[PDB]
Amino acid sequence: KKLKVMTVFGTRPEAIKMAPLVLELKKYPEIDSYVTVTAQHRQMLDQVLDAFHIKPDFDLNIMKERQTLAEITSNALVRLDELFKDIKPDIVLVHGDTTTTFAGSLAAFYHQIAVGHVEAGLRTGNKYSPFPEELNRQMTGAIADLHFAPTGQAKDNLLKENKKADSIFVTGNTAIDALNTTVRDGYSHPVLDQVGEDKMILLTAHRRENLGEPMENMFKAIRRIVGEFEDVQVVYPVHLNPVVREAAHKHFGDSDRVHLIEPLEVIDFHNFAAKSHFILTDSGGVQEEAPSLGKPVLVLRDTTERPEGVEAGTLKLAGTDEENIYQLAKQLLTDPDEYKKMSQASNPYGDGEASRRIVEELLFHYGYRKEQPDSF
Amino acid sequence: KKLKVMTVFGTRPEAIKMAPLVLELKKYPEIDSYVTVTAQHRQMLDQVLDAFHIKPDFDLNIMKERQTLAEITSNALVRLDELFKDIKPDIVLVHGDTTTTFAGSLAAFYHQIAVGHVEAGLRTGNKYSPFPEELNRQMTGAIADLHFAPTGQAKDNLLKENKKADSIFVTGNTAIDALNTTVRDGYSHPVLDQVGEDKMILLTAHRRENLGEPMENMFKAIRRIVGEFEDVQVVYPVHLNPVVREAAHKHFGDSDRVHLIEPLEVIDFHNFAAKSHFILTDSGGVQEEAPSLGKPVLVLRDTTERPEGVEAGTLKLAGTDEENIYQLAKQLLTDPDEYKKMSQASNPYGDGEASRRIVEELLFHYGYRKEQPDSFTGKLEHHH
Ligand SMILES: CC(=O)N[C@H]1[C@@H](OP(=O)(O)OP(=O)(O)OC[C@H]2O[C@@H](n3ccc(=O)[nH]c3=O)[C@H](O)[C@@H]2O)O[C@H](CO)[C@@H](O)[C@@H]1O
Ligand SMILES: CC(=O)N[C@H]1[C@@H](OP(=O)(O)OP(=O)(O)OC[C@H]2O[C@@H](n3ccc(=O)[nH]c3=O)[C@H](O)[C@@H]2O)O[C@H](CO)[C@@H](O)[C@@H]1O
Ligand SMILES: O=c1ccn([C@@H]2O[C@H](COP(=O)(O)OP(=O)(O)O)[C@@H](O)[C@H]2O)c(=O)[nH]1
Ligand SMILES: O=c1ccn([C@@H]2O[C@H](COP(=O)(O)OP(=O)(O)O)[C@@H](O)[C@H]2O)c(=O)[nH]1
Repeated sequence: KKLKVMTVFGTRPEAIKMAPLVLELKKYPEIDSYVTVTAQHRQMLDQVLDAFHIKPDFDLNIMKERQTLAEITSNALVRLDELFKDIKPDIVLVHGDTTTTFAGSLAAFYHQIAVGHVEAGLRTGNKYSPFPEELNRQMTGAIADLHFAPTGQAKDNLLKENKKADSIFVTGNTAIDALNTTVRDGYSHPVLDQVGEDKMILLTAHRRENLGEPMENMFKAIRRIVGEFEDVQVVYPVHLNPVVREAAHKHFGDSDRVHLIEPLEVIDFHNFAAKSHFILTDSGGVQEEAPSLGKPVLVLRDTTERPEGVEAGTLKLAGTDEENIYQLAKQLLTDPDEYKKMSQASNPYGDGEASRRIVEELLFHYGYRKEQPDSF
Repeated sequence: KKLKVMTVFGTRPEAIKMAPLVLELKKYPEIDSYVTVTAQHRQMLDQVLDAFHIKPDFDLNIMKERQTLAEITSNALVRLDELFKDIKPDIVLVHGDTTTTFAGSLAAFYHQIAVGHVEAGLRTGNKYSPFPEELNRQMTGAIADLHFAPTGQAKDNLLKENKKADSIFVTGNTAIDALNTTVRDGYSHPVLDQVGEDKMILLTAHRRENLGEPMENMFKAIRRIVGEFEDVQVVYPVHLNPVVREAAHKHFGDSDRVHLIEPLEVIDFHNFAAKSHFILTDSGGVQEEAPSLGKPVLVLRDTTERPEGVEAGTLKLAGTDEENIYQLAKQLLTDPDEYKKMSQASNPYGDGEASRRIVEELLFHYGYRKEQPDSFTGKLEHHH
C-alpha cells in the first residue's frame, strides 16, 4: 500500500525549507502525500507557496494579529486535532522550531501518528535564546520518531539527549536545495538601482527575545554606521510583525540611505544577499544561506545554533550591544583582512540533495527500498 | 522579600502527592505560596482537597465530560495563560506526568516563569506506554529548571538526557509523606464488613492505553478468579471515566463478590490496601505505596517506571493478557512461597520527608538558607 505522508508547516521559513521536500515527495509512486498549512503566517506564508506554485490540501488559517504563544499553540492544536479526526496519515513531517512545529507534533502524537522532524537537533542550550524556538525543537525532539539532522553536530546534540543513533539521519539542510536554484548573474531590482555603486548592507531582524531594547540598540548602531559611512546604504525588508515595524519606522523613517521595504520573495532575497557587501541578521535561515554565498554575517544575537557557519568564518556573533555592533560593522567596512576572513564560500549546511535523502530514508524505513541513501 | 511559589495541579494523584508539599510550604515565613488547580478532575480532585483541607487560590474548572487530550491541553493552557497575565510567581511547581503537568509547565514557560518538577525523571522509554504520560513527563523535563527526582534511578534518567547534575535533587516521593499518616490500628468500613473473613483483592484500573480490549482481558481474568475461589472478594473503587465504568459494569455488574464502589477517600483507600491480601492495579501511585505496606501487586501493564518496587519483589508486571493475569493471580492465592517473596515490606520510594527536602532545596537555591538538605538515601547506599 502507498505510504501516506503529510507535511505540516505554517510560516515563511518553514515553507521555504519544506517546499523542496513537498515537491520531492510527489515524484515517488509509492507515496501518497498531503500538504497542510496552519497559516500561523498568512501573507508571508502565501508569498512562498505562490512562488513555488504549491496549493495546500488543508489550510487552517490560524493567524491572529499580535497573537501570543498560547494563542498559536491552542489554535494550531485544536484545528490539527480536528483534521486528524478525519484524515489519518502514516507519518506527519514537521519542520524546525516554530510553534506550528511543536503543535503539529503534539497533535499527531495525540492521534498516535508517527512524526518525522525535518531540521532536527539544533541547540543553543539556552531556553530563553532563542525564545521559544529552543524549547520548540527540544519538545518536538521528544515526540519525533525519525530525526532528519542537517549536520553531524545536530545529530551529536540528539545523541547527547539519549536519542537512538539509528533514528537520526544526516541529510543536509533543505534550504540549500532551494538556494542552489535562485541566484542570477544578471539580477536587477529598482532598490538595487538606487543603491548603485554604494556598498549595500542587507538587514533583517525579528527574533522574539530581541524585541524592544535589543532591537533599538541594533538600529542605533546601524544609524551611526550610515551617518559615518557616506558610501553605504542599508536595505531592510521589514518583517510583518507590527512590533518590529514600529521600531523600524521609529529609527529609519526619514532615512535616505536606509531602505525600508516589504518582505522580499525568496528569489529576490537570495539575489539581494548575493549582491550585498555583508549581512546583519538575527534570522536562522539567513545564517545557513550565507556560507554558500561567501557573505560575511554579523549575527545580532547573544547565541547561535549554527556553529558550522561560525567555524567556516562566515558567521560572527555580535550580540545586541549598540557599541559592539557598531565596532564590528565598522571593522568589516575598514579592514580588508577581516572581510577576506569572513568571505570565503563553503557548503557546511548542504549539497542540494537533502530532500532526496529525506524521502529515500522514509522509503527505506518503511520497507519500500532495500538500501539507505548516502549521508551528507 | 518573600519567595512567591505557586503549585499547579488538577487530578486526584497530583493532589494527593502535592497536598503534603502545599502544607509544608505554608510553614515557612520566607515563602508566599499560592495554590492553583486546573480541575482537570472535578469530583475526584475535590475529594482530595477536602480531605487535606486545602482551599485553592485559583480554580480553573476545566473538566469536560469525556474530554480529549487536545481539549485538556487547550483549556488548561488558555486558562493558565490568562492567570499568568495577572499573577507572576517566582517559580511554578508542577507534579508528575498529567496533561495538566505539561500544560502548566508550558504556560509558565510562555511567561518566562521558572518551573520546578516534583516527581521528575520517571521513564519507560515507550511513548505509547503509558500514553501520554511518558511524553508529558519528558516534555515537562525539557521546560523544568529544577528537577525533584524521587529516586537515584530517576536522577540517572535525567542525567542520561543531558540535564545538569546541579539542577537535579533526589528527594524521595511525596506519596510516602501522605501514606505515613493514614493507616490506623482499628480501621473499619461497611464494605470490609461484607468481606468479613474472606481474602480481599483490591483492584483499580484506568490507564488510557488499557481502555477497551486490554481492560476487558483484565476483567475476564478477575471474574474467573472470583468464580473459582469462593473465599475471595474483590473491592473495586471505580474511576469516574464513563469508559471504565462501562467495562466494570459489563464484567462485574452481576457479581455479589465484586464490590463496585465510588472512588475512596485516600485515608480509606490506604487502609483498604493495608488490609488487602494483594492488589491488582495499573495505577502509578499505588505502585509506590505498596512496598511500604508489604503488599503484593500484580501490575496490569506491559511496562512500569517503578523499577525499585519490582526489585523489592512487591511489584510484578502481569501485562494485559487474560490468561497471564489469571495464572499469576491464581499463583498468589495458591503458592505460599511466591506470596512470601512478594510480601516483604521496604521503603524504596521515600521516608516521609520529601516535601521538606523540596522546600529546603528551594530555600537554598534562592539564598534563604546557607545549607542544602541531604538527599534521600536508597537501597544500595544503605548497606554499603
Ligand atoms: C514562536 C514561533 O513560531 N515563531 C516563529 C515566527 O515568529 P514571528 O515573530 O513571525 O511570530 P508570529 O508567527 O506569531 O507572527 C507575529 C505577528 O506578525 C504579524 N504577521 C506575521 C506573518 C504574516 O504573514 N502576517 C502578519 O501580519 C501578525 O501580527 C502576527 O501575529 O515566524 C518567524 C519567521 O518569520 C520564525 O523565525 C519564528 O520561529
Ligand atoms: C493525560 C492525563 O492527564 N491523564 C491523567 C488522568 O487520566 P483520566 O483517565 O482521569 O483522564 P481525564 O482526567 O481526562 O478524565 C477522563 C474523564 O473521566 C471523567 N471524570 C474524571 C474525573 C472526575 O473527577 N470526574 C469525572 O467525571 C470525565 O468524563 C473526564 O472527561 O487522571 C489519572 C488519575 O486518575 C492520571 O493517572 C492520568 O495521568
Ligand atoms: O525578506 C525576506 C527575508 C528572508 N527571506 C528568507 O526567509 C528565510 C528565513 O526566514 P526568517 O528569517 O523569517 O525565519 P528564521 O529562519 O529566523 O526562522 C530564509 O530562507 C531567507 O532567505 C526571504 O525570502 N525574504
Ligand atoms: O479509590 C481510590 C483509588 C486510588 N487512590 C489513591 O490515588 C492515588 C493514585 O491515583 P490514580 O491511580 O488515580 O492515578 P496514577 O497514580 O495512576 O496517576 C494513590 O495515592 C492512591 O492511594 C484513592 O485515594 N482512592
